[PDB]
Amino acid sequence: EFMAIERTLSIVKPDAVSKNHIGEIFARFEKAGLKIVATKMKHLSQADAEGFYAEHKERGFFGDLVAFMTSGPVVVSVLEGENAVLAHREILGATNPKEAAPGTIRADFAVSIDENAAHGSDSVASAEREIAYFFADNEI
Amino acid sequence: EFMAIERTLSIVKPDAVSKNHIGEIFARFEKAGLKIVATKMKHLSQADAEGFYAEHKERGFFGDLVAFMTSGPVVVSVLEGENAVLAHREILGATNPKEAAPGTIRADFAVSIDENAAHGSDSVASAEREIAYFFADNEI
Repeated sequence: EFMAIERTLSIVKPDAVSKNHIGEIFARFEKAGLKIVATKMKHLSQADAEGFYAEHKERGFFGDLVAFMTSGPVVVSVLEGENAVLAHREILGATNPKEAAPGTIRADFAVSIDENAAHGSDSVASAEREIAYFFADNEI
Repeated sequence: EFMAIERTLSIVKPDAVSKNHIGEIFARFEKAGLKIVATKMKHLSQADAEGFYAEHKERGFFGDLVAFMTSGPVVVSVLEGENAVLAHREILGATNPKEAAPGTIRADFAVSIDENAAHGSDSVASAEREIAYFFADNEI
């Protein structure tokens, strides 16, 4: 092979979970060569959401963020493949559905940046943190 | 509504998990009106498999069954919708891929009855048992 095989965290956010887009979104991962090496549907508690987005507790958007990310069940998943992080974010599209490319998850399943269907790790380093927060290594 | 809303257990068996058909299979559930109200990828231990298929421990096929169902990771999921049990089994098709209808999961993702891509509860009563074996009720 050619690119390092990486692991990245996926969260199908509550909007997309309530609109039954899990399989569809999953399929797009799989189609693009990413493998699902862990996954679980979870109802986040406030403490769950806060702890995960701890890095932004002092931020303006934090409160609304936490309320949304706990408004309904999410699916957290670990994807794995060559160049996983960057290639995940390419399937998702820009964080803002307005700015996102055609045929991306953010373009087809999300309307606003407040509720953008999916979370992807933006870095290998954060992917390591973000993955370790939701999954024991045994669980993968 | 018209039919009782039921809950049924889904296992994407290891063949289909290794061939990256989760999203695709999930999508077919969702498309057909079934909602995923719980799910997790799990590597079954022998004791896991045996305990779940306990009803057939004295059967000829049991050993091969257990070895397959523990040969790779599976996804266990709880589906919910009107007439969930019977409508699940309709999307899956006949347990035997040979006898299964076009456009069913067993037809498109499975070759033999030994490795038939997916498990579905065949009854409301078993669905209650099968669901309670893999999921705490909190978890749903």
